[PDB]
Amino acid sequence: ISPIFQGGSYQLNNKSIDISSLLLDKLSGESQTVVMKFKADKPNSLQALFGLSNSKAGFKNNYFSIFMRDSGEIGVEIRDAQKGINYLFSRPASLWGKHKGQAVENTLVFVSDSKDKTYTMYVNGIEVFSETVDTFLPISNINGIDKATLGAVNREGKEHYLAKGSIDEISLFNKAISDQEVSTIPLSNPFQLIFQSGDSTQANYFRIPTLYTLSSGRVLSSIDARYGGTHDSKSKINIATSYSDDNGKTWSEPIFAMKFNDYEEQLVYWPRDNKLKNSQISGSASFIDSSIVEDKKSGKTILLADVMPAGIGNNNANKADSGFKEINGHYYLKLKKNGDNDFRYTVRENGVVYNETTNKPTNYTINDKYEVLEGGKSLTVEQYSVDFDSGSLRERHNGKQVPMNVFYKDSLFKVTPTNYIAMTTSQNRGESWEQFKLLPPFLGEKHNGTYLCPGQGLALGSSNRLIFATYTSGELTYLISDDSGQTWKKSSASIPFKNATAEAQMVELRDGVIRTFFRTTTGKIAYMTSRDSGETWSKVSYIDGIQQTSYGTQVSAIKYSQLIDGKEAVILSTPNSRSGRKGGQLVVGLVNKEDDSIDWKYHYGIDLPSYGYAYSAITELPNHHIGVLFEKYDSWSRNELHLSNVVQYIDLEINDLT
Ligand SMILES: O=S(=O)(O)[C@]1(CNC2CCCCC2)C[C@@H](O)[C@@H](O)C1
Repeated sequence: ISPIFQGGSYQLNNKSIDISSLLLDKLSGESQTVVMKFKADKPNSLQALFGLSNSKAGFKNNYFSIFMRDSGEIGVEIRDAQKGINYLFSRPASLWGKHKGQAVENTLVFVSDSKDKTYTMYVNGIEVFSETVDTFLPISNINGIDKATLGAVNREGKEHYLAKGSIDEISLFNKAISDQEVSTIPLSNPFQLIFQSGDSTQANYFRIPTLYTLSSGRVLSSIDARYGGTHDSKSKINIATSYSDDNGKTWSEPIFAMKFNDYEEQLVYWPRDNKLKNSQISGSASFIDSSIVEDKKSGKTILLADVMPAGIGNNNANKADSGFKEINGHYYLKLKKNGDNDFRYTVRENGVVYNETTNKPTNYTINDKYEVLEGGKSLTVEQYSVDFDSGSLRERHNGKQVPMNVFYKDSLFKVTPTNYIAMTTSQNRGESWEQFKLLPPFLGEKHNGTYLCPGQGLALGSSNRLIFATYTSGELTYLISDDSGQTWKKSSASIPFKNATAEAQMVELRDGVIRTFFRTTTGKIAYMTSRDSGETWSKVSYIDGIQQTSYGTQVSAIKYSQLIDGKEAVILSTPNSRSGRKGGQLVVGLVNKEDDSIDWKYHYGIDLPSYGYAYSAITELPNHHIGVLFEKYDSWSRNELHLSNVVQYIDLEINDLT
């Protein structure tokens, strides 16, 4: 089908453009598609890009509009007072503003389908909403429509929602074009997706990106594949990985590094309305917050993540219990059997389940996958699925049997309801991952596990030392291994906050000198330095010139391999904002060789100050470009929960930064 109207290069400079004569009498039938390529790098707070309205006195509420906000939100209104219909559909964080100093051409496709009674919006190749209604209102069947407008809506003769931006191309069709047809429309995206809705994970949501450049040149990424909306644990979340062998140009279909199967991997559209949006999968085990390092010694890749038993997250984890029992200098995983009121069991060497009241082995063992065996025979549990068919969240058995795991709700033997850290390794650079092992507790029997800092671990350049930053109340707790992650020791570093989410990332400034940058509750990013490969740590200082919110956001950090302005360089990625998670920046600092202080010299705005930027991952690609995988939305805001395909990847060169 050919367009019934096509036009382009319209400048919207706070003055609408009337295209009624060109468009109105071409509109026919009850189904329409609008295709629009547009730029808006300095949008007004709220502005219409396109409008069809009744401009007459008395009919102010009779119009169709496609509108955007300076927050990045896109949406439509479809309104007809006579019909008693006022439809508004939208999604936050759907737009790009600028990339590498140039306004981004967004590609918008809106489909109004009378046959299916469905309105669907795509932006930059991503479906941001699809809504079916009982009473369909065709966009050009609004009573008394007499104006077609760009850059405003004509209401009662006056310009409402005046726009600043440009419409490079606009086309309309008297048909609802298929999803297939939509896929053929060319895009001008400044970004790519590594993980995405409908991929191999079957998670509709993702959070907590990581990136790490391996010695082979392979670039590896990990992520929370989150099934029950974007909620932190408790939920169902797996850890997924993908890699690129061509400097980030293309990426492998994701596989899992850590997964549980007590609940089905379901691609679910999580409700965003105020009544149901806090619906949360409450009986599933999960993993959350991963971190990657490569070991030069063995060549193995190592990935850690937090582990949460069924129904457990940070909010309800038992804080006074590691989940392990100390018996003769060694730590053993505690287990509670169905029916008991105490944890009367432990898991000893070779997975033998021991009875603590009788100090005798049982006929039960735990295999490498933390699954329960009786007499060497695999026990099973029935898997759960979730649905909203009854109007609220339901979690129910689905008929399928899966191996019984001690992290599950339905297991005969269950671990302590608290948080743990696990580790897995890969011997083929992310092509497959081993079964995960639990790390031991580092701060005693009666202290819950520390929390992994998402992102990268640190491999020291001049030794075989590996360090993973973690945090808990009152300190950073660095985990240190000198034997390829076979054994770990802690190095504690006090910080001046209680109960902070002190997400920390490290860079090696020079041989044995580690600077750690971390999130606080002060509105400023902090740092500390070690000069002995992580054995001891300095007092805490703070970075000026960057602002965060009171609650803070993860900061990612790397040491760049090449000199910049003749100096060693570190690069930080963070939102720069005191208001919310937005205003994403890369900040380039040069190291003063005389005292290791850093002059934060260059700031690169990832996109508009008002557009979303939350958790982030950066890595120096093998060709010396910079890869950034980041949450392009406000992942703190309760208005921006459960958005799909907002974790995005871009490629930058150093010259773009400076
Ligand atoms: O120096 S490493 O710690 O081994 C690392 C890799 N640097 C290479 C060497 C220079 C070319 C590309 C990046 C930096 C971390 O951010 C990880 O991506 C791993």
